Amino acid sequence: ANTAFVSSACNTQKIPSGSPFNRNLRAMLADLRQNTAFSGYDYKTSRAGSGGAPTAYGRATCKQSISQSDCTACLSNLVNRIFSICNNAIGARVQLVDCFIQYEQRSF
Repeated sequence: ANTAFVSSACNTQKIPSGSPFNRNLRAMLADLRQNTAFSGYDYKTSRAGSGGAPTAYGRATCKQSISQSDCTACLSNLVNRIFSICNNAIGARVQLVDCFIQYEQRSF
């Protein structure tokens, strides 16, 4: 998939070192990545926090014109960069040419 970078908006506030929100966030993001191409190329999900971490609320979309396998390839690629693109923010939007991930500690 075209993985080239297009746009981002980041949260000015970052996830604390060792914070438990890292785990539910990434269980969350794992669902997006696994399930998006098979749930309409645009799909939302959420994971509750443990140990005082807020719920993680997520969204992922994919360019309707790419294959399902190609779509999970773009999302995996994006999950790999989104943490760099926004410096461990507690919230982020990142758009790649063929796919998009949003995540927040609040439903959106």
